[PDB]
Amino acid sequence: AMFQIGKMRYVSVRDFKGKVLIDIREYWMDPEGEMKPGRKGISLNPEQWSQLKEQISDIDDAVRKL
Amino acid sequence: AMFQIGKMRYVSVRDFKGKVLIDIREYWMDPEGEMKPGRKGISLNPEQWSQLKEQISDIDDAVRKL
Repeated sequence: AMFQIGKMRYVSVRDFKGKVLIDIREYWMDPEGEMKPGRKGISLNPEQWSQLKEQISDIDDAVRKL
Repeated sequence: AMFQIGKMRYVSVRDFKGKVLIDIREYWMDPEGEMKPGRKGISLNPEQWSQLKEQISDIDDAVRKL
């Protein structure tokens, strides 16, 4: 499943060979008009994704102060 | 500011040329014990971070389905 988070930037949630991965990444468009995953991305497992969610208040506090 | 989300994986928030960036990335440890940013990460501006958070309920439904 794909969820857009900006221009050319998507979260992908898939079962990759038996393990669920939450992938946050930049994409390019190739000359054939297809969207292709770029190198600037990170693949998280469900535990790491849950830790990101637990850190949202603290991340948001830093965003509003910096 | 750095917020750990797994072994060697952190969300950073910083001000960069008067712009805030929320960076989700893998880190290495150098020979002096310092964490240094790896290639596998993505840098989001506040608007994209906001859009990722807006998509969390749907991302989570997909993680549970898969």
